[PDB]
Amino acid sequence: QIDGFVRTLRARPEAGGKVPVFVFHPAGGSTVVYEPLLGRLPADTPMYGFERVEGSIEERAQQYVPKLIEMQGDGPYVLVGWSLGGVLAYACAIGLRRLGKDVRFVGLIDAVRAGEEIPQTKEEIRKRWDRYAAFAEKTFNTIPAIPYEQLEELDDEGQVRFVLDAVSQSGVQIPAGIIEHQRTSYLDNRAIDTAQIQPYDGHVTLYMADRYHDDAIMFEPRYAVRQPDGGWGEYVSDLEVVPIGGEHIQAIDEPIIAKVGEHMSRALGQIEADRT
Ligand SMILES: COc1ccc(OC)c(-c2ccc(-c3cn(CCc4ccc(C(=O)N(C)C)cc4)nn3)cn2)c1
Repeated sequence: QIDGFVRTLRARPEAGGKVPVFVFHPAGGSTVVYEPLLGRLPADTPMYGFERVEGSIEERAQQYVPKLIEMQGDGPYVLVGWSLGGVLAYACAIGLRRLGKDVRFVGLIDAVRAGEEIPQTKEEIRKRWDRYAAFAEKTFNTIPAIPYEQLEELDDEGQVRFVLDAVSQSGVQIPAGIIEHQRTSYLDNRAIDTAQIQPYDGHVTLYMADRYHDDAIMFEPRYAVRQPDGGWGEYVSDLEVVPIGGEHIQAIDEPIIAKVGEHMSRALGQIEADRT
């Protein structure tokens, strides 16, 4: 049921059967979030979830892609993801295409670019932690002037490690389980900011919510603004958008996921017909 980083949501038949849907985890979550979607897909559609691994987006896809090929060989490949999972799906599609594999569907569930690029600068690191520090005041009581000089030369992992170490040495002992949920959620979402998105030659459906929910905007304000194409237009010539309304956070759940599943079911149906 769990094999390394692959979760079986519905096992494919022993031989033959329908084309599997590969789904990819969101930041801070498992691919159990795709069970509602599975319920809205055709009967006996296999689904395998790719769970968290370490590295940049590119390094994560470098681990996923060999496993995908082990499982599905030449294709067809159907790759689907919400949130971070959308970025991982796309990154895998890129890698699979470089290897000559047949990617037939990429389904992005409101995986939408920030309205402006996240600067990778010392100034931005300073500004970000000042914002977070001010919020943390209202939470677990005056933070001492952030030691920016150490902070600004660290990656996202080291930033969080430095801050967690400051908290620890200041007296507050956080349960490891809370540290882990918060830490991975934070870092896995931040990994997106420096994703090296390449142009893709195949079909992508973007299921487009109306807006990012407030917590995402508090995490990163530049998510307050989004473009109609979610930033994908310049990368994807064959881009279809399915408007689904609502907020990013709700896109993965009933009732909105019914709209995603209904559309994606037709795409899967066409793929299955074509295989004759
Ligand atoms: C850097 O280069 C590029 C080039 C092109 C791109 O797309 C065309 C993108 C790109 C793509 C997709 C996304 C993206 C972000 N997210 C989820 C974000 C989130 C979700 C929940 C939360 C939360 O609530 N908390 C509490 C942390 C906080 C943040 N999904 N897709 C971002 N950038 C990036």
